[PDB]
Amino acid sequence: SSAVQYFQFYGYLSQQQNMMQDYVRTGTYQRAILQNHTDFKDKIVLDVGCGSGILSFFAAQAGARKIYAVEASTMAQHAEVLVKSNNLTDRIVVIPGKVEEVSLPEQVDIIISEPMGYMLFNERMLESYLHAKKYLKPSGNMFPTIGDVHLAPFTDEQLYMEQFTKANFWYQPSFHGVDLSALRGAAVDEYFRQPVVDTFDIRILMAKSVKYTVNFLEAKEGDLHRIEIPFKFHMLHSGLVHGLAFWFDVAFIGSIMTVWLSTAPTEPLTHWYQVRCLFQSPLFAKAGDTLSGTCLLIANKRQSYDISIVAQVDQTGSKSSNLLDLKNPFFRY
Amino acid sequence: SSAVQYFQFYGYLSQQQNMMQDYVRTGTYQRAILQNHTDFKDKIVLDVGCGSGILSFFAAQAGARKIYAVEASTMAQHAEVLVKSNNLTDRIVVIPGKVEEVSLPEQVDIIISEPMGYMLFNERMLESYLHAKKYLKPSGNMFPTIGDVHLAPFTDEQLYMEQFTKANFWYQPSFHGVDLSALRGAAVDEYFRQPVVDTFDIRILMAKSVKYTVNFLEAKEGDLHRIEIPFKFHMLHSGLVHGLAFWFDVAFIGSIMTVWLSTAPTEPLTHWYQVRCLFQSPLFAKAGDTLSGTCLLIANKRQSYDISIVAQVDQTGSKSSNLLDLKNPFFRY
Ligand SMILES: Nc1ncnc2c1ncn2[C@@H]1O[C@H](CSCCNC(=O)NCc2ccccc2)[C@@H](O)[C@H]1O
Ligand SMILES: Nc1ncnc2c1ncn2[C@@H]1O[C@H](CSCCNC(=O)NCc2ccccc2)[C@@H](O)[C@H]1O
Ligand code: NA
Ligand code: NA
Repeated sequence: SSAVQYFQFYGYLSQQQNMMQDYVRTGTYQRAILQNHTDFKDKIVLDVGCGSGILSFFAAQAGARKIYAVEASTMAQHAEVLVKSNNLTDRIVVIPGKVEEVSLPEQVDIIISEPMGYMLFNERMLESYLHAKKYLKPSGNMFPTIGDVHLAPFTDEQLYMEQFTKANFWYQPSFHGVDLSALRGAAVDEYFRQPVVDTFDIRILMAKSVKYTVNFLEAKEGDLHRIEIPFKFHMLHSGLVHGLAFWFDVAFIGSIMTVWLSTAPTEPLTHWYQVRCLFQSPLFAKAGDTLSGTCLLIANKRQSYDISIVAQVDQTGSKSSNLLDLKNPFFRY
Repeated sequence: SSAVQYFQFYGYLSQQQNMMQDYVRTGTYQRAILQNHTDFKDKIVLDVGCGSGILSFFAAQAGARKIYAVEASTMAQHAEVLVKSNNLTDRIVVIPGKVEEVSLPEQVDIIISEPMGYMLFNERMLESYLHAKKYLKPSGNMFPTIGDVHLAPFTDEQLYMEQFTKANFWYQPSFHGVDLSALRGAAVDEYFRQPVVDTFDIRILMAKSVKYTVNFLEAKEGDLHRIEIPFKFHMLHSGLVHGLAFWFDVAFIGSIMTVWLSTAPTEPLTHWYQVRCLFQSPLFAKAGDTLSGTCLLIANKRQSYDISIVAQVDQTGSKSSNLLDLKNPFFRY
């Protein structure tokens, strides 16, 4: 049912336009494909979830002999219009349907896609990307090739305090003759369980990031159902740790060069922004302390993830945790 | 599946808070119940879709002997907390579940609810409100008692022109080596099929409104599957008619007085705003002409309506039409 809502959403030209207006996303994919044009020239390509078809056009710009553009939403009909209007019906073949269900007439040299969501994994499309390797020749490549999830402890009492302010409605002991205040705790708890999608000043980061790498050439679809990221941070700053900040990079590892698409808060902003998950209660750390714990991502039936975080300051034993739902993010930007 | 998404959405305190922050909505419901307190005192009440429970508290404020508060979402657990904290467990009974499936131990004197969506009918909750009359005594009442949908022709070339501007991305004949322009027509057509939720200056209205009344005491659940609203407008202004504007009123017809909740653009703004549906092409009308046609609402499987509009200027024969999806509104406010 969540899957019906997902494909309906991506069938709108307005949504495809929104994503295509991210100039870092467009420019980095085009650079990755075209700087590596020798990897595409005279090759067979699969574009998984082609949307508008623009990655298939970039593969054609690089001289690919045949591109299969697979799309499950009504967007497949719009991609076919662009293939005809750009005079590329000899080299781009649009296949309507799910990459899990369609028939390709041949194996491919390289798979291209944009399957990344918030915190890399949101919307679970990387599972369809990995599934598509059933069509990849043993010698074949995938663009993107690897994904790096970064997480770092942050300090931000303004974000922490806002969770209480947003619930101010429920604090009212006398609203049209009703005491609402018994729900203040539940309302604040609900806000704390929303991952925060926005950007921030890099100075809120209190330690160098921990990196978790997924190699898309090696990973199996089932690997992404449960993602466990242990961490030990070497604290560089003293203050309250309010939670963990997340971002991701992908690398396109070509024969000619490796091209990175970074969503780090040190890099130009993208439509992925960054994601912050609060602890239920902040932890005091001094520079030189270690903050250890685990971030566990469990895939759910709403095409998203439940996020379990636990952290302790090793030197004091101070600990906190949270359980968040990436289906219900707070868009704070 | 749409129904799962619907009940998940209303289970969040953040959504209930959003609705409860509409001071016209809160104040008008409280006034309707309490000015008519003699209708509630010592009576049995059913609150359909109680959310936070606040209408059940208003019924208790009016001296109701017993209130059954029915709620299908996880909000039922929060309403029960408020009933306990307000010391009303003797008079308010929270029943978790769908009003279509639960067991009430007795018939009720009056049904109260807030079942109204955009354009009155959006989200299809009025069908559950009417269903609940299986529990109403023959002598019983419903608050609200009637609903009036208003529609009027409007002139607004800024809104019409925006539909083209919003698609400017697809006009590009050279975007990273791709001609996008063959999709400009499809993108503009998609924007025209989105009902526009916003408010506007009353001077864009070119005729007195046509009123379509639903009497909730008489209406059957099945009546709302297909709603056909013929119209003939007596044009008061000369210019291009770009579409139809919609709003609604509900009346609470008590023994002591009738209280109105109006979402008209002459009245203080509410969270319902107003809704505008463009024609595919504008119609020139002069003052004294008549604009005739039909607005047809067909309920769909996404808890919303397909909106078919047809209109002609009687004096010229100029005609236009559109088919819109109220599931995909443009929030322009
Ligand atoms: N199992 C599946 N089988 C088939 N289609 C599936 C499956 N899972 C998801 N989908 C579709 O995947 C799309 C993700 S959104 C468009 C991304 N591609 C895009 O913008 N390409 C152009 C571009 C330009 C520049 C830079 C990057 C990308 C949607 O249309 C889904 O309907
Ligand atoms: N078949 C159904 N059975 C049971 N519950 C159902 C069904 N269909 C929908 N629902 C629920 O109905 C609510 C609509 S939103 C809350 C409206 N009530 C509210 O604010 N009351 C307080 C208030 C205060 C002031 C002014 C007006 C109202 C949701 O919680 C749904 O989950
Ligand atoms: Na807590
Ligand atoms: Na048209």
